Amino acid sequence: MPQPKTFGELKNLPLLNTDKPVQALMKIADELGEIFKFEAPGRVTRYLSSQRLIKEACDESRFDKNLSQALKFVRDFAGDGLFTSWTHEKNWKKAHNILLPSFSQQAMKGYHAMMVDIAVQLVQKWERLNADEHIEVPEDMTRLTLDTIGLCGFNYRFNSFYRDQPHSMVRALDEAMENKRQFQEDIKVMNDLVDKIIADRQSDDLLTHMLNGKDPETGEPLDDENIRYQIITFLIAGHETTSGLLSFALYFLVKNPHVLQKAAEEAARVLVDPVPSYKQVKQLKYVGMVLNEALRLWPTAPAFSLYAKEDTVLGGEYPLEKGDELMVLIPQLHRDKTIWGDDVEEFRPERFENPSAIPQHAFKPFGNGQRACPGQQFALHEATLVLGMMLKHFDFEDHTNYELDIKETLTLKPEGFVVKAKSKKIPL
Amino acid sequence: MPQPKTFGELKNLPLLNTDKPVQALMKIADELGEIFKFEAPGRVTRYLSSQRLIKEACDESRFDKNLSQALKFVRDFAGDGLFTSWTHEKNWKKAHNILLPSFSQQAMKGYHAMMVDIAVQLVQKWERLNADEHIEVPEDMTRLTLDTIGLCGFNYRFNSFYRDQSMVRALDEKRQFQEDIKVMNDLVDKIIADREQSDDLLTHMLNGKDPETGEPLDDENIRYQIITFLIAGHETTSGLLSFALYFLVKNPHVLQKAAEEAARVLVDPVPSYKQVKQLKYVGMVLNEALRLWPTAPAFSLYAKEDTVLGGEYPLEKGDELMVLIPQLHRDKTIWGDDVEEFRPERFENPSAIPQHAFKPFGNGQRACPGQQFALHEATLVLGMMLKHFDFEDHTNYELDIKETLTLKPEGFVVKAKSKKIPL
Amino acid sequence: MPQPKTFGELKNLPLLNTDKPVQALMKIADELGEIFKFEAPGRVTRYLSSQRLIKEACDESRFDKNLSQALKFVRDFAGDGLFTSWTHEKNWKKAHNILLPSFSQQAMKGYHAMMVDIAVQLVQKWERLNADEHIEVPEDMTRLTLDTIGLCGFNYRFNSFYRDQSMVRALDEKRQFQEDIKVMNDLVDKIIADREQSDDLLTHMLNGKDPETGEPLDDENIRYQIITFLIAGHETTSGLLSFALYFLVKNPHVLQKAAEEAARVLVDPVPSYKQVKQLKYVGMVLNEALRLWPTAPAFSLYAKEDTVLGGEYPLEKGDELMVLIPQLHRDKTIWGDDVEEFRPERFENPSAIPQHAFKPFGNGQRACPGQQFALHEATLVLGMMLKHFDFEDHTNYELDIKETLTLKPEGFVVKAKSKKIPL
Amino acid sequence: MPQPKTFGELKNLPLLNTDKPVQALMKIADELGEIFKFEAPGRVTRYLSSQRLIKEACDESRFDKNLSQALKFVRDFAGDGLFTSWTHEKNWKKAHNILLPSFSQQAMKGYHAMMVDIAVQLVQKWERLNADEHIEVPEDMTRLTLDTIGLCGFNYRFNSFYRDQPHSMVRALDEAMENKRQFQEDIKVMNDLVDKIIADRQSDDLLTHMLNGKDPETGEPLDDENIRYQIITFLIAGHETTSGLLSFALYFLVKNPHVLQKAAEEAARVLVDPVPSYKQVKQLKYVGMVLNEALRLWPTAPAFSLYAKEDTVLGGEYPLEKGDELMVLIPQLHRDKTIWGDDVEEFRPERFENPSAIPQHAFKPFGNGQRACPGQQFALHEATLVLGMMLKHFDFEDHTNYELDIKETLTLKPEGFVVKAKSKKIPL
Ligand code: HEM
Ligand code: HEM
Ligand code: HEM
Ligand code: HEM
Repeated sequence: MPQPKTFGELKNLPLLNTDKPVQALMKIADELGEIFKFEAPGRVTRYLSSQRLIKEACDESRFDKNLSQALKFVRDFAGDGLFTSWTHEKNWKKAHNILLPSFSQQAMKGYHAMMVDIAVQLVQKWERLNADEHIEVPEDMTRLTLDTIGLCGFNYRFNSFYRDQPHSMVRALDEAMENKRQFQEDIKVMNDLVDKIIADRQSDDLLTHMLNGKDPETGEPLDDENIRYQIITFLIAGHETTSGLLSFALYFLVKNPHVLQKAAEEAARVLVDPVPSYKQVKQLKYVGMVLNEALRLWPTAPAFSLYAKEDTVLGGEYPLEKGDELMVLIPQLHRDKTIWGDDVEEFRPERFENPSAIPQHAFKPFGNGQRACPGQQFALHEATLVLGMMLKHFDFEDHTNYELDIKETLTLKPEGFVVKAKSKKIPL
Repeated sequence: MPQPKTFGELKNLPLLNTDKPVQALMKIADELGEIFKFEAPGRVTRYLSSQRLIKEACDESRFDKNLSQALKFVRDFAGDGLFTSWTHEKNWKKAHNILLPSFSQQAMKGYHAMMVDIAVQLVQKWERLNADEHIEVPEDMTRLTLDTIGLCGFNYRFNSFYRDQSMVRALDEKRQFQEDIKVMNDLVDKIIADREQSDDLLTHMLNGKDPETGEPLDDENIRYQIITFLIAGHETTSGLLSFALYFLVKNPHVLQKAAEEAARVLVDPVPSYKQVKQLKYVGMVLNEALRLWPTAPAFSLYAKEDTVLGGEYPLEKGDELMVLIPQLHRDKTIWGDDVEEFRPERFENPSAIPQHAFKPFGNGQRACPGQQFALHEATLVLGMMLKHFDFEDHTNYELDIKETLTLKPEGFVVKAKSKKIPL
Repeated sequence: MPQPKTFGELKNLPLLNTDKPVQALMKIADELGEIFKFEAPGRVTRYLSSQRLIKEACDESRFDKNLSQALKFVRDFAGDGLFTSWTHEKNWKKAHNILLPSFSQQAMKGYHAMMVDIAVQLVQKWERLNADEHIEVPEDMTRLTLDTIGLCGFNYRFNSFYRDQSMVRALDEKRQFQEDIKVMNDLVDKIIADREQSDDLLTHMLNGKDPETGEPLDDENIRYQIITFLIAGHETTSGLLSFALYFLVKNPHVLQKAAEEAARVLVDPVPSYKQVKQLKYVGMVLNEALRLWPTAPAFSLYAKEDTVLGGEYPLEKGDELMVLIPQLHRDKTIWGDDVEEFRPERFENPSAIPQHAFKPFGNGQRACPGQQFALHEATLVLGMMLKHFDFEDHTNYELDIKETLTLKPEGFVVKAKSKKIPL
Repeated sequence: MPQPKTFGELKNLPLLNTDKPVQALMKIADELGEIFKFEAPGRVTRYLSSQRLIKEACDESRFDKNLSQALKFVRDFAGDGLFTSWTHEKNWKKAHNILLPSFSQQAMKGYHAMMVDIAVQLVQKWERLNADEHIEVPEDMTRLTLDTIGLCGFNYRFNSFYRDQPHSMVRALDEAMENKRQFQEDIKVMNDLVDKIIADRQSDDLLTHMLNGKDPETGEPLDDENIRYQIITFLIAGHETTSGLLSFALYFLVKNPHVLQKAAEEAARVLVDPVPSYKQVKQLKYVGMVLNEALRLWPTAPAFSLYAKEDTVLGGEYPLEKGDELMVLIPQLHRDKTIWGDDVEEFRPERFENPSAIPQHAFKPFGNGQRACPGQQFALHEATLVLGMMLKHFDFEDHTNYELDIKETLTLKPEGFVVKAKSKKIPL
């Protein structure tokens, strides 16, 4: 089995002593192919890149979600919330069942108004810029997605558009990625706030399903503690990933003017009213295609981890023992030439025009099976709404001829991406 | 709404009583513009010609595929195959899901060797001609496309190049009709039953389960699909290669540029898969031929709900539209004034073309699943043709377009002078 | 002439070496009465506190505006703008004539829509606060007044409500000083040049000719004026709204009467121009806040010729006076004994107030040209604030007045409970 | 173009068959707005009320002074004096140039002593009234302004304070506004007197500049005939208007006690000496403001007339032909809500505290351009002196709660206005 360069008894570990580890891993996958071994002192895992192998790995009878080293550390503040629990922990399935209805079409129609509230603040911010001011794209996308999950999820206003300096969580994430005292202080700040939000609470949100909801299976509700973990979890899982998507999407649009014009024409033809309706967002088919293609190239939660439930042979060549770990490297999956063609690096939303044409397990920016993203429709609805509005209301210019530079935390975002927006002066 | 001349109680119907109805309709569209009412007794439709209205018609939340009068009559032998089924029929979505990945640009790798088998038969036929002899172009292209689907579709050899000449008899229209259906069914069902693995669509159909329902196609629907492959993707592809060759002979600087690409790219005795992907200019030539004469030149839609077309024309749920593709492809606000000229360079960058402006393969989920297959076949064959011969428009052919459910240049003949490059 | 305590060769100067000089001076005025000599090395002035002497000081044939020590130092960045120019400078009278009609109560009709834009931003900020959260009052009023002049003054958006936080750095005082001046000039001169018509003061400046000289302002003086608008009429107006809100929370029957007017008058989702003109009681509240804490609390004068003040105090040509406005506004022979009470009803009829008794906007031709602007803005915003929220003095705030060249209640915080009335 | 009610072939003419025609016209302007057409048999004119249109009308390149019907008739006794001549008549410009110096600061300082002479007689008259006697305000103001122009202008004492019955001119004016024989007799009386005053004449007056003055332009003096017309003209133009102003001003003061007290305090603080000095009068800023505000509401020469010099379009909507007439209705101009605010009817001298705030052409109680009042500084100086003295020496009481009733001749005055004066016993 292929294996990248080693560092004495550190084995491969220093390979990840970089700002950009997922990107380093993508480059190792390009030289070594569909599978390689990665050793650190005291652990091994295998990185998977081809649809052929990833599809077997997605077989829930053979493999289950693993918590990677990263996630194990995140668990210090995310506890047994959905993202950082084991499938077999009682609280995974309980919360999974309680939370599914929170992502129901009925509920999505409920959130639409609050999504529009934050989307409007974003569009007003940009209308109000002076001539030759520019926009800090990920910084503004982050303000939006944080406010949106704050408001839709627990009726709480972060008021990000009213601030330069933010509301701890990002400092907790970086440490996981004196240090002890800070970390503890950060966990505490997150906890009191959230626990205070919980204690204090009649609203159209995720916190409500959690307060008034019983798991049909066990008949038990979530206790207040798992509730806070769930709240912490929405903010870590369902905000920066969405932010990155919108930033990558705008980037690809400004780099591909013909794609921009198709999406813009769609937004003008479809978004006929001063504010978008739920139904109008569902009509933005091409914008949806742009977002999927952005996700294909730069899936913003770019890896997930698995363990073998039993001894098993992968692909008919690589035997695994019970407990062995696998990592799915999503961006390499999404660049599998045998699936997508040889032009995998080009940005072509029309790959998704006829979606049944995409083979099973070839496109996985939202994970797999019962452990896949529950926030998928929410995130796509938000992103489609916001992008539609952006393209309806402004022309965009890549005034610096920005060079793609991708910052890695748990998630991916293009750092320093800036554009200028020229208002079409269409009333909001 | 504009409307062409009427015939008392027959309304507009006698206008379609002609050998060339799509061409009649293009001419009407020239006179009346982007939209006209067409009325017949019992029924009404609206013909659309501008990108401006057609782009709304292509909105899948507002419009869905309709089976035209012609398609309703093809359904007697094509059944609930993909071409002649309604989107809401359970078998549409099942066959769609099962069949669609096996038509990827990537799936062509498995069909490539078989396409080459027939393409080599075509080239040899032409090398073996004596000096005064000429090529009957659509007759030989139909030989090729038919054998190519037979072979790629179900590992069956029509052996059209060993022959001069019942399915075609059926497309015409009421008792011989029953017997025509009979031969196709006996033939196709025997094959299905006879069938062990091949590199064909039938293999994939038998081994195929729909992700949604978890069901396979039943043997009968599978029969309908094979019939449909031939009805849908042999004559259209044949027409395309024939139109393409016509335009090339009529535009010798264009022919010379395509022949140069062919010679520069097709360096091996037979073309590889990657080499075909590299015939950029030949691809542009084919797209331009499709712009001017899309070989399935119309498709029908119905309004899913009450809606308004272009801010002007109210339609009610169930109201019909016909997209007149050759007129759309002549829309001057999209293409510029020179719409009648053959200029492959319009496709220098295919992504420069506006959404819903170029639609020779129809629309959305009801678009042609065989698009990449047809283009891979046409590019390979046309590449080989340009590599191996020079062509002469020896009669100075006068374009005459015959209409069935598809379009082809009837009587188009050429001479080929072999360049003597071996296979 | 009475005179406060001296410090050897430093005379009275060390008395001003304090965070709160105007407040120090009020306290001195309490001890010494209507007039005192204030001496520093090299210079002398006389501080006036009674309406009886101030009314003679306001006689324009006998006294003219003087640039104080503080204003002489502001002139390094404010230049020959209106605030920091001598009356006899050609540019004073030119700018005065050009600018003054564009500040009519009537000219506010054109600024009204822009004032509402910022006022709506203020209200939304507050509606969007979570339940335990509080408002930093002078910080938010400064956000509002600054953005309002930016927008009404030069169609420029400071976007202060999208921010937490170099001009203010300059008012403080000698090398960073040069760079502070630099940013303001680059910024303002670019705008002037960039500039097509807007509803702003800059438009009027560019199109404006002085009736007397027939001249326009030059681009540089125009730069000085824009700078001056912000130095003169953002902090004073900010201080006013903040003091007004302080007094309202400290006097809940007064707040309730103002809130009742607001609710009765502001019947539409946003206020119209006429409706603001109709907030009589809110206007009275603002005037009473200005009586107690006039936010530009002093102005300086010099004797145009030898003259005698109040039959007692000979002054020579060029001798200086300072009008201590908060003391004048506490003159018991004009106002009665209750001068420390907040009573808007003193302004039931503003014309009942004796000439030169109430002077928060200075005097004669050198008075504040932005008076109606400031009051229109303050009345509109305070009307909206009272319409949309109840206010709670949640810390039982202890008035602490910070002094720059203007006065504001530092650290003043409140909670707002939304009344849930839509915009 | 709006037009008030008609009377058959009399058109609008009977509208002016009233004692109070300017006031009738003001009420028509309130219903019809900034411009209306007024037809009489054989003539048309357009009445103007808004600052917007009046400012164009004041453009001397487009419009020149017209003699209205009234002025044409007055011309029967005022001849080609300044007030009733055409701009292009040789004698207008000649006399205009000769007379300008007669209104020079140097000359105004000259007149001050004679103004004080008559002002003193006015104040003595009132000191000498018995308890509970009252004052006939316009009758006394008229006695003052006639004596003042008599004495300052041509060293002639009308001695109005020594009489009940007056010194013909008013009978000549009324007729213009057996009849023939009287009119002729009146013209004659005015003429002999004046011509006698001229023949008979070493003095500090207007008659002197006229006798010893040459027009710098033509080098010609005024002949004795135009001199008499000029003398007649000072008495018709610069006496009743000034009288009306002082009467309106006192009226507004007694109706607005807070304004009275401000003006009175100013008069006591400023007029420190037994008789006012020239410089002290110039210091009466608030009294000046009171007079301007009186003039704003009730301009005592309330209309002037113009003709279009060439075809021209007024305001971009009303085309005019050469010779077309306009009337400026000054009191309506002065009530233009778009200029002054909605409280235009209130008496607020502080409108004038910061005079540069008044827009161009919004305030025109002294006419326009080269045809504006030359007696403006004289009239304001006189009125300011007299009002200051009145407010210095007496308290005033509106003992009858007088109801405003405005008599119209060429000019406006409040008829029957009476007050009681209580002496402050301050030595004169
Ligand atoms: C485009 C934006 C998003 C992307 C690309 C994304 C991607 C993913 C992926 C790949 C996983 C699987 C992780 C693993 O296997 O270890 C996941 C899980 C999860 N995500 Fe999302 N996500 C997005 C938005 C959201 C949003 C908006 C929410 C909340 C509303 C959310 C909440 C969650 C939760 C709770 C889990 C854990 C699910 C479970 O195991 O029960 N995500 N996400
Ligand atoms: C140049 C060649 C071709 C052209 C111009 C063409 C054109 C089209 C058009 C316009 C439609 C939409 C019809 C409608 O909306 O009613 C369609 C559908 C279809 N075509 Fe093609 N076609 C071509 C080649 C092929 C080939 C090679 C195959 C199969 C091997 C094929 C199979 C089909 C099928 C099954 C449908 C129905 C799809 C569905 O509705 O699910 N076609 N074609
Ligand atoms: C409540 C708010 C305000 C207060 C209390 C205030 C107070 C004053 C005072 C006391 C002066 C006279 C200074 C002196 O004699 O040295 C003055 C002058 C001035 N103010 Fe205001 N002001 C206010 C608002 C404004 C606004 C909104 C503007 C402009 C938009 C403005 C522009 C000016 C200017 C340019 C001068 C100098 C005028 C000259 O001398 O020609 N002020 N102000
Ligand atoms: C407040 C009192 C006065 C008012 C309101 C007043 C008003 C006016 C007005 C409006 C005109 C222009 C008439 C027109 O355009 O047809 C005028 C002209 C004239 N006035 Fe005055 N006036 C006053 C006092 C005086 C006095 C005191 C004198 C003499 C000393 C005087 C002498 C004249 C003369 C000679 C003209 C004609 C000027 C010319 O066209 O050359 N007026 N007056």
